[PDB]
Amino acid sequence: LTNLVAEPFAKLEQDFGGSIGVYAMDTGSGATVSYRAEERFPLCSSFKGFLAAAVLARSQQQAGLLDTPIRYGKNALVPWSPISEKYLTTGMTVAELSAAAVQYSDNAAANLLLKELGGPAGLTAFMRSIGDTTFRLDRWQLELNSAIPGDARDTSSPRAVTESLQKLTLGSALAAPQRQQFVDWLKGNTTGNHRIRAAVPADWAVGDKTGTCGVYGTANDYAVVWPTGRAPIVLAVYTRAPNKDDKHSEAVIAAAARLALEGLGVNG
Ligand SMILES: *C(=O)[C@@H](NC(=O)/C(=N/OC)c1csc(N)n1)[C@@H]1N=C(C(=O)O)C(=C)CS1
Repeated sequence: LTNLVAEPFAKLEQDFGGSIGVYAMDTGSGATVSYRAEERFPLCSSFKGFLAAAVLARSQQQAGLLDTPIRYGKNALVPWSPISEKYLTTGMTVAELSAAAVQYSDNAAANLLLKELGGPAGLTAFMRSIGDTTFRLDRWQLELNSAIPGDARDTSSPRAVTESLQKLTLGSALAAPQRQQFVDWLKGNTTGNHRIRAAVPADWAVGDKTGTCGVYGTANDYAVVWPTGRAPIVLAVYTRAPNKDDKHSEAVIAAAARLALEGLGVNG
């Protein structure tokens, strides 16, 4: 049931000038679309979705975790921290930091939460606990975005991303209240309008998390999509390119998502 219908991913990545990795699963039938799906691609900021899931998982044990106030100094602010910079003088709750990391890709919020979780190894440990043996986070922001060709640090594969996203949003990896909170955060993301969402009709529900490393044409998006009247689709689209100064392309991500949905026979 893999790649029942051929789609021109190769032409698309050749036009882009790099490599595109796609996994998409129709959770009703089990049909999948897979292109470079087991290759490693830099996570960039897309690790933050899993980070928020790991926070939610911990909150199942720690009742009051999500409402815990977190105060931070100016030294915690790193570039691209649009929410946390507005609450520097007040602090934010763990839940607010999680929402900011997911929905605005706030970099300082993610670093604060990563520290709370025991760093990159703690997030990696959470991913191992749900059966993901591919994911690895190795560094903190912003160093984790270096996207060096051939470097496995701070990478995963499109397939592992999609499988883990499925477990967390639709499967049993989170308890039901935490699962719906994770879905709600992803649905509220503001940074993905030109990526997977651009391939998804407006009348379908979608949640996603983006990543943009800033170098090596490296950017990504993963999403759960609820077409009306059929089972949800889970998919991941990751890109990279050989030269440091190669630009990423949102349009290539949207185009690859379109091809994935077409390959699954989902009418858009
Ligand atoms: C996650 O990917 C974060 N990306 C960045 O901080 C960088 N963006 O470059 C445009 C970066 C870090 S080091 C370097 N040379 N560049 C945040 N995530 C989002 C997203 O989710 O796409 C952004 C678009 C920018 S900030």
